Amino acid sequence: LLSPETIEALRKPTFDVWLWEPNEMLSCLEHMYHDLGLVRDFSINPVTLRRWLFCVHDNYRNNPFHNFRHCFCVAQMMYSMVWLCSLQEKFSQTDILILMTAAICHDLDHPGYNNTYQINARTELAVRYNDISPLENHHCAVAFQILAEPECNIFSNIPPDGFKQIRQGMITLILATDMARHAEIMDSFKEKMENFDYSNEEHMTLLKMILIKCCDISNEVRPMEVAEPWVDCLLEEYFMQSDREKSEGLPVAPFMDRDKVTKATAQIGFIKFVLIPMFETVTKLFPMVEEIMLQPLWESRDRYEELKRIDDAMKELQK
Amino acid sequence: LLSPETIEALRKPTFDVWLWEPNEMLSCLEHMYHDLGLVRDFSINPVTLRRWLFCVHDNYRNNPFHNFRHCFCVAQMMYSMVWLCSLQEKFSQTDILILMTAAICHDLDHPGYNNTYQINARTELAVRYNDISPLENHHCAVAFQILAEPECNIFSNIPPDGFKQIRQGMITLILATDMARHAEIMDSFKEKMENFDYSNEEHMTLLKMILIKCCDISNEVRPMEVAEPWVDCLLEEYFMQSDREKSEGLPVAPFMDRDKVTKATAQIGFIKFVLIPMFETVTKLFPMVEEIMLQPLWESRDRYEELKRIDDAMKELQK
Ligand SMILES: C[C@H](Cc1nc(=O)c2cnn(-c3ccccc3Cl)c2[nH]1)C(F)(F)F
Ligand SMILES: C[C@H](Cc1nc(=O)c2cnn(-c3ccccc3Cl)c2[nH]1)C(F)(F)F
Ligand SMILES: [Mg+2]
Ligand SMILES: [Mg+2]
Ligand SMILES: [Zn+2]
Ligand SMILES: [Zn+2]
Repeated sequence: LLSPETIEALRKPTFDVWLWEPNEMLSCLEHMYHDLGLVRDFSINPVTLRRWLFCVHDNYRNNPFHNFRHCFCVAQMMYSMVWLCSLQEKFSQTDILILMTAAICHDLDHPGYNNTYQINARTELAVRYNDISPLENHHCAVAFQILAEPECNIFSNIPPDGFKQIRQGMITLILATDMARHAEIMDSFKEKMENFDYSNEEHMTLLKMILIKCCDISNEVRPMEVAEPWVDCLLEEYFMQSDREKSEGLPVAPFMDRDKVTKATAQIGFIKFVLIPMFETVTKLFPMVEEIMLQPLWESRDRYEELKRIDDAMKELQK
Repeated sequence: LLSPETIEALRKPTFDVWLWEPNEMLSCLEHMYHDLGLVRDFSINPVTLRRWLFCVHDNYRNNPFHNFRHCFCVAQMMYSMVWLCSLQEKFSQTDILILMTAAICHDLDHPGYNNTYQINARTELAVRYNDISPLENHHCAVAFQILAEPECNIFSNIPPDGFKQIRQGMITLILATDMARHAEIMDSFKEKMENFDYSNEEHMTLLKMILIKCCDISNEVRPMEVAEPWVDCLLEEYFMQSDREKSEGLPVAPFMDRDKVTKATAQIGFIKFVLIPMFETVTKLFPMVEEIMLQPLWESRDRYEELKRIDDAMKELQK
C-alpha cells in the first residue's frame, strides 16, 4: 500500500525514486493512471491496468541504468509536470494518456548498449532497423506487442480510431527520445516558440516531444542525493560498452571513455549545453518551471564545477 | 550461357523478360555485374557473387506480381539506363553498385499484401516497424541479412569505410520505393532540378532515388505485350488482398475492388499523373530518355485512353 504521504510526494520532482521496490513502484504508476482520470476516460479495466504494468516490468531488463526504475522515474517526472505546469488545461486526456504511456514504455527491453554500438557492431538490431534509431524503434515495437496480448491490453475499451491516434502519438514520442535527434528537435521547437499556438497540432506535437525528452533526461532536476547515483549507474553501463567496444575494434566515444571522461566535467557539459537551454525555452511557456526545475539545474551545474577543481587536483597527485 | 545476341538486347528496355527462366535470369544478372565492371572495381569474388544471387532468388516469394521476375525487370531496366544515359560518366562505380544491388534486393520476401494491409491488420511487420514503411524496411533488412552470411557477402572485399557508404545508399534507395513517399521525393527532386548539380551529394542522392523509382514502376516503358501481362499479375495479387480484407472485415482500396477497378481507367491515371511526369523530369537531365522511354509511355497512355472509350461504349450497350 501507499501512504497518503507518499501519494502526496508523488507529485513533486523531489520524490525519492530509490526508496522503493518494483511492487511499490507498480502501485505508484497505477495510482497515476487513476488520479489523472485516464482509467475513467478510457474505461481502462482496473485489473488489466495492473496486469499491464506487470508485463511492462517483466519486459524491462536488469541493466544498471536502462531499467524499470528509470522507466518509473521518467513517468513520475512526467506526472509532476502535469501538475506543476497544469498540463490538463492545455492537453486533451488522449494527449496525457500518450505522454504517460510513452514515458512508461520508452525503454522497453533496452540492452545496455546504445545505437552507436548497435550500428558499428552491425548488430541484429541495427540490421533489422536499417541503422535508423534501432533501439527506440525496438522499444516501441515491444510496447505494442505487449498491448497486443488481450490480458495486458489497457486499450481494449478504446474505439479503433482512438487507438490509431494513441499509437501514432506514442511512436512519435518514443522515437523522439533518441538523443541523436536532440538538436534537430530543439531547433524545430524553438522555431515554433517564436509564436507558440496551443491550438496548432504540429505545435503541440513538438511540445509533447520536448516534454517526454525533458523527463527522460531529468535526473539532475531531482535532489543531489537522488540524482548522483543515476550518473554513476549510467557511466557503469557506458563503461561496460566502451570495454566491449575497444576489445572488438569498434570505436569509442569520449564521454564513454575511461581515460577521458569524469562525472563532473560530463555533467557540467550536459547541464549547460543540453539541460538548462532545453528547460529554459520550456520556461518561456511555463513560468513555474523556472523555480521548480531550472533552479536545481543551475545549482547542480555549480556543484559539479566545484567538484571539478578537486577532481583535477587529485589527478595531479596520481601523476 | 548467354548468347551474344542476348547480351546485346539486355541493354535495352525492349528486352523480353517473360521468356527467360529463374535459372537464365540469374545468369543475366551475373553478367550485368561483370559487364559493369563492379566485380573488377570492387574485387567481388565471382563465385560468391553467383551464390548471393541464388541466396536472393530463394528469398523472393511466389507472388503473382512481387516475385523474382519483377526483381529481374527492375534490375534489367536499371541496367538499360546505365547504358542509355551513360551513367558511368556521372556516377562512381560505388553508386552504380548501389543502384544495381538496391534494385535486385528492393522487394525481398514481399508477402503479397501492401503496407496498408499490414498497418490496418496490425501484422507483425506493422508492429515491428511501427507502421513506418513496414514492407520496404523489411526488404532492406532481409537484404542485409543475406549479405550477413559469409558465403553470400559479395562485399567481403571492401574496406570498412566502403561498406558503410554502400549500405546507407542501399537503405536510402530501397526505402524510397515506398509509393507513400512519391510526392515528397518528386518535390525534393523537382527543386534540386531547378539548378541541378552533379557535384552536390544531395542532388545525386535524389537522382539515385528517382532512378530506382523509375525502374520499380517502369512496366509501361516496355513493349505492349511485355507490359500488359504485368498489369494482370498486379491485379491478381491485389484482388487476392481485397478478398482477404473483405473477409477479415478490413477496408478495401478502390483500385483493388473487382467491382470498381478496370485496367483502362487505372493505367490512365497512373500513366498521366505518376509515370510520365516523373520521366519528363528525368528527361531534362538525360534528353535521350525521351525517345526510348517517354515515347512508349505516351503510347501506353493513349492506347489505354482508347481502350477506355471502347469499355464505356461496350458497357453502355449493356444497360
Ligand atoms: C555522459 C553522461 C551524460 C548524461 N547526463 C545525464 O544526466 C543524463 C540523463 N540521461 N542521460 C542519457 C542516458 C542515456 C542516453 C543518453 C543520455 Cl543524454 C544522461 N547523460 C553521464 F556523464 F554519464 F551522465
Ligand atoms: C492499380 C495499379 C496501378 C499501377 N500501375 C502500374 O503500372 C504499376 C507498376 N507498379 N505498380 C505498383 C505496384 C505495387 C505498388 C505500387 C505500384 Cl505504383 C503499379 N501500379 C494497376 F492498375 F493495377 F496496375
Ligand atoms: Mg532510450
Ligand atoms: Mg516494392
Ligand atoms: Zn530513457
Ligand atoms: Zn518493386
